[PDB]
Amino acid sequence: SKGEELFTGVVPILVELDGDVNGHKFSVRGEGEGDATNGKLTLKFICTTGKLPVPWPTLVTTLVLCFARYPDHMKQHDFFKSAMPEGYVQERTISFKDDGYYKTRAEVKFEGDTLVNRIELKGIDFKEDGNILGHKLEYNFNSHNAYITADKQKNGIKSNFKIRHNVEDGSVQLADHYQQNTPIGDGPVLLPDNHYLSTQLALSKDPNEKRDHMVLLEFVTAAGITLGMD
Repeated sequence: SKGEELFTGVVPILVELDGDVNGHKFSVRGEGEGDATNGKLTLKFICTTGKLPVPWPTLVTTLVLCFARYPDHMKQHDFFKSAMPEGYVQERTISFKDDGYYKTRAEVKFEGDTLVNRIELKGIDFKEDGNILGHKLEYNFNSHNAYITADKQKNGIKSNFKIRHNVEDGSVQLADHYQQNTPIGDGPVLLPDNHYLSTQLALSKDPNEKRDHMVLLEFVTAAGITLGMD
């Protein structure tokens, strides 16, 4: 359980994603750093294939929970850091209500000194004039709490949560997330108790950037476990 020692300082991050939504292929590369002591993520993502065929906020959850800030009375429930440096596989099914769904498989692991998140995404059954392919979502992201439960029969964790995307007309697009995480190596991992992760986000643009891009600042903090007289 010596994986949390790798996140004591600032760790560079590399994010690479290859996507295909209704045949529209695209690639996204992101770079930055994570500060798990504060639960802070600072990243800049670039669509290297030109124009992103999906809204940037719909990829936020796909584009490194090992940088969450776990309180001292909850370090024994940090599965993500315990699986490092070998890392873990993160698979998700994101079903957009009245629209298509994403299928993602990611490998979050250490490659040298850089935390790397390499993802393969596939989107199926999307409407060409819907909120996704039609670019009808606002460029923002609300605060959310993601409940984490343990999966002993898979030696990992699972989680299901609903992301509420703001639509430009005033409505809300629901994105039902179903997540599974399993370690890559064979070492011991910490199987947590029931808790949740609190996440806040700020999206912005780089004024000196001409490519399609997203500047991201994110805070992730763990909670839900009563401290007590500890």
